[PDB]
Amino acid sequence: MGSDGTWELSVHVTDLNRDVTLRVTGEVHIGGVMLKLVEKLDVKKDWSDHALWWEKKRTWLLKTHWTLDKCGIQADAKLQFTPQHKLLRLQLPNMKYVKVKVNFSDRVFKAVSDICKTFNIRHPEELSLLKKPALELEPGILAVSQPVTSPEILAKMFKPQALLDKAKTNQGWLDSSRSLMEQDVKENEALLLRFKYYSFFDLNPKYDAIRINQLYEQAKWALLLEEIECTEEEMMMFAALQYHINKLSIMTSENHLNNSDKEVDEVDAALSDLEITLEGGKTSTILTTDVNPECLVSPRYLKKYKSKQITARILEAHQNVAQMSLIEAKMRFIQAWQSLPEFGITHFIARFQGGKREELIGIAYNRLIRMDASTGDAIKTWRFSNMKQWNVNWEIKMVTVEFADEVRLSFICTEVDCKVVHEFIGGYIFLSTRAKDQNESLDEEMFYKLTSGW
Repeated sequence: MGSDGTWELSVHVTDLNRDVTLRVTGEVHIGGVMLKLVEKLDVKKDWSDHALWWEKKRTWLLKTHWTLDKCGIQADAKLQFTPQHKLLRLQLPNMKYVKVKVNFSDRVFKAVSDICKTFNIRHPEELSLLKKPALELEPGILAVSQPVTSPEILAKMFKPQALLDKAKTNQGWLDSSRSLMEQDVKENEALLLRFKYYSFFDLNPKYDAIRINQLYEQAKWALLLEEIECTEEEMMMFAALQYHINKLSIMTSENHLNNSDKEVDEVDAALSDLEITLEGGKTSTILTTDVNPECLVSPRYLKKYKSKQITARILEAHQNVAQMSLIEAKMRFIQAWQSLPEFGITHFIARFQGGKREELIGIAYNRLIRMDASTGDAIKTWRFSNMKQWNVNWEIKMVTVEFADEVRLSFICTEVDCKVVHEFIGGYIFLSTRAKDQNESLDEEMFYKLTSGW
């Protein structure tokens, strides 16, 4: 900082790996820096996607009419001039990777909205991006389910986790109110695109073939990898449904589009009623199946039981699903998943009053739960419908939720879990407003003040 009020600002151009220095004052505008930068470099290059980034303060400087002073920029500031759009790999719930070049300066809520728009997935507010602890798009392909490649694959990615370790993964949910650039996400990193909240608004087969498919896939993989538990009976039905879904997905039909439902009798191989005998319903529409349990159930079932027996059990369950349309079957899979005892709870490591060890705070669409970190058993439950407000003490990382009856719930998390938990609470409140909404357009402003307005 010179006596004449001027100083030299250093700017690193990221895709050129050149450093540029400019003499400025506090009254120089952001846009003035940009123009001087482009002028000084003197290169026949398209700069129009480049923006100023301030690493130390983790903030983009996008308002060209603001002075350096207003931005709080002083003599010791090191800036970058960098493309706003950068490569990102998204792993979808169907476990496939899609490459996208997204705006690293947009708030993640907006990025997720734009991603979901181009993938034809309604209600982006239900999904988000999660840090990990390549499919080429074809028309409507994101609606098309595929069976797992081989039982060998499934076995290798089957690595059962203690609940405590599953809970720690939830530290990775991105802050929906900040950009990718601000959250240590690097170019070409892989992030998971996942259904984050377990309240699915207006799941409608007419419009939601891709949405329903990816939700079904999320459920299917959670079950096959035993991230959520079900009974034997339930597993055999999940297996029968996947079998039916897989068969319809790959059998050629009269339908010209992937983004659409498929009836059993529309399948090219389907036999019409009365075709084999004037006695309809005497023999099934699909006369032959090739049920093989090896890709239909979790590998634990294979260890436990002979495949002959599992085959028989799946065929028994299959009798109930043989007439379902493709999307009907996916919906029934999702509904069975929704009915599971542990469905829809997101767990965080937390400490509670009286506790001698780490426990879990469970968050569901309608309730908060104090839970045992080893068994996952509910110790105590508080209902969102009674919630008045909550507090976060950022110094001791304590969340305090105030209910009617002057009931109070307090718990302590890591700093990162506090931020994630806070957004989950605001987020579920935001989702609960959708039924009454007379506007019907996504209300991102209400989401933003519910999760980062204070």
